[PDB]
Amino acid sequence: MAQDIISTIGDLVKWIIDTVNKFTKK
Repeated sequence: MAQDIISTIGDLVKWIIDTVNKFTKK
């Protein structure tokens, strides 16, 4: 549960939030 939610949110940080910053470098 908590390690699977930390792993899932670190995967969204790595894929979705770093891709939102590949656009939003600025």
